[PDB]
Amino acid sequence: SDVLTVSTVNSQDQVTQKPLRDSVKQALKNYFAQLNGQDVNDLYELVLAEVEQPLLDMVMQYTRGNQTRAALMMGINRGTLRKKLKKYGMN
Amino acid sequence: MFEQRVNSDVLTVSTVNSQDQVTQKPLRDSVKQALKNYFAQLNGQDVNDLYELVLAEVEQPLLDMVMQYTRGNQTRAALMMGINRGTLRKKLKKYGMN
DNA sequence: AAATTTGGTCATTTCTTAACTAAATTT
DNA sequence: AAATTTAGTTAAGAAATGACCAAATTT
Repeated sequence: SDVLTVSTVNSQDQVTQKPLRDSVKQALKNYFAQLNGQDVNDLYELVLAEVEQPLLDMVMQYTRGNQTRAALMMGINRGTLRKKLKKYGMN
Repeated sequence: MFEQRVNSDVLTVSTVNSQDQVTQKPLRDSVKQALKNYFAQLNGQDVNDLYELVLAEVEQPLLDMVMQYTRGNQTRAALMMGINRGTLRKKLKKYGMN
């Protein structure tokens, strides 16, 4: 049912799959703890940068550098994909 | 002075290591693993939406966790997320968060 | 009873897009 | 040498934005 997931180990050394979203939650839950109450700023543009980069990396690995195929595979116009690569200096 | 915290470490999930020692790793890495695993299952099946797919998995939690923080306050949420109040509303409607 | 937030339109921008190139590159 | 990819242009369609406001609410 659930396609984007990550392996997790438990007390009894049983590896078991968990939805990526569950990690994203934890990641923040922690981030908020760290902050006492220091107003947050561009949390979106932060999380994006944190997700886009792994994603771009992987499809530009799975398509072995093929931007034309990479774009197709993600559903975004090639030119957009170029903009993002440029945006993290992945070109 | 203050020690450096690289953007990688600003958002982190905890993991057990080789020596059964708990430690934070960047969120990036969870995202990598999730795709590395997602491809492995794919086996030549073709993909088209992978961005939206990823985005939807990530946005839900963010909206979710921010709205708990601001205790339902949209004006606050959208401000600390750094987006328009109107789009935050749009996204929230999209993910059935009402 | 003030102050804030919600919800909702509206105009301007800014971003994404397909549709086309000619060049470089893979096949 | 033909087919595919790249690195661009364009235009035009879509998404995001701040600025409003009137109502609902929270202080």
